[PDB]
Amino acid sequence: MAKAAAIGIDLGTTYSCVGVFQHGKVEIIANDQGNRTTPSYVAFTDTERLIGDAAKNQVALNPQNTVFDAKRLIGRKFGDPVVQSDMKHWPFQVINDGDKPKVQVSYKGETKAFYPEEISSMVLTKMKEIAEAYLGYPVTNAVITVPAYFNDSQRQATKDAGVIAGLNVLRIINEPTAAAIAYGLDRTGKGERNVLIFDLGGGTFDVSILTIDDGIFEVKATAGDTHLGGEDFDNRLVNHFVEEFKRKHKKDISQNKRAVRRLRTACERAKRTLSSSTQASLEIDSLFEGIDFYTSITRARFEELCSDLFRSTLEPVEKALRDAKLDKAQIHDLVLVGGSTRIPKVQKLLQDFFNGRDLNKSINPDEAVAYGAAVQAAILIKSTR
Ligand SMILES: Nc1ncnc2c1nc(Cl)n2[C@@H]1O[C@H](CO)[C@@H](O)[C@H]1O
Repeated sequence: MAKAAAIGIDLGTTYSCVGVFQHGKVEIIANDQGNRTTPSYVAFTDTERLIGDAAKNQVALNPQNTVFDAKRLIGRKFGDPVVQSDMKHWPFQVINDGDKPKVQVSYKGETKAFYPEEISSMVLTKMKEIAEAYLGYPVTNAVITVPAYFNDSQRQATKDAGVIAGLNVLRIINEPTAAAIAYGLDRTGKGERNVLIFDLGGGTFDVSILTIDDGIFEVKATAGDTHLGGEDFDNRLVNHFVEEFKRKHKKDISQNKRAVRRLRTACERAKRTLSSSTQASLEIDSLFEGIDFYTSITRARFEELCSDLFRSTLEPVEKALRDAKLDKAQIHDLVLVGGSTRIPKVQKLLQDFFNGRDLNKSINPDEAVAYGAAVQAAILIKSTR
C-alpha cells in the first residue's frame, strides 16, 4: 500500500513540484489551490506558519518574516562568499550560529531562528501532504532532486531536510538527470548518448551536459548563472510600464511599493500570456493616485525589453560545450527545463544555436524534474520490494 509507494519531489529555488508514478503514468500532483507547482516560501505570522501559495500571497505585507531562497543557503557555511553576497538582497535576517547560517524571524510574537534545512523541510512537508491528499494515504518514500553542481554538504543537508519532513529519502538525484529520465533518454539501448539540459527557472539558469552510457549517467559539464531567471524578465517589463505611466501621466510610481508590486505580479502574468499570444493586456484598477492602468504590450516589445538577457543564455551553453570538449553536432538531445523555457524567443535562440535542432519540450518544463524523480522513485521502491 503506502510502503510500496514513492514520490518524486523537485525542491526548487523558487517553486517545488511533486509527482507520483502509478498505473503506467506520472501524475504531477496539484496542490489545494489547484496549482501543479508550489512556491518554495515559508511565512511566519502573528497566528500561523504559511507554506507555498498562501506564503507567497502575503509577501508584501510581511517581508521580514517571509522566507524564500533557502536553497541558496542549504549546506553552506555562514562565511561562504555566496551567503555573504546573497544576504544583502533578502528582507529577512540571516544570523550566524557557529559558522552555520540560520534565518531569523518573528513567529507568534516571538523571535525564532531556523536552519536552511528546517525551512526546506517545511516546503517538503507541504509537498508530502499534497501527495497524501491526492493518494488518500501517507506516502513517506521519496526521491528528492538537487542541482548537478551541489557538493556533498548541500546534498546531505537536502537529505536532512527530507528526514526532518518525515520522508524516507530513497536517493538524492541530479535535476538534469531526472529531466533526462523524464524523456526516457537513458533507455535508448547501447552507446554513449550526449544530452544537454537547458534549465531557465524563476531565479536561476543552469546548463548541464550529461553522457548516458548504457543507463549510467555522467556529468560532463555544468554552467550557467545562479542569478538569472524569469523574475529578471518580470523586472524588465516593470521598468517599461513605469516609464510608460510617466509618459502618459507625468508621475513616477517607482517609489510607491504597492504600485510597483501590483505592476510586478501583473507583468509576470502578461509575460506568461506572451508565450502563447502575440500581445497581452494589463488591467490595473487604481494603480497610483486613483489612476487606472489599462494598457497592452506586444511579444516583439517584450523580446526587445529582454533581448540582452535572452542572448546571454547562449554563453553558458558554449562554455558547457568547451568544458565537456564536445561540439554542437556531438549533442544527441536538447531538453527544456524551467517555466521560462516556454518563451518562444528563448526556444528560437537555443534551436538556432543548435543549427535548427528539435527541442524536447512536450513535458511541462516546470514539471520535467519532478516527473523524472517520480519515475526513479517508482523504480527504486520496486527494487526495495
Ligand atoms: N508560459 C510561461 N511563459 C513564460 N514564463 C513562464 C511561463 N510559465 C512559467 Cl511558470 N513561467 C515562469 O517560469 C518561472 C518558474 O519556473 C517563473 O519565472 C514563471 O514566471
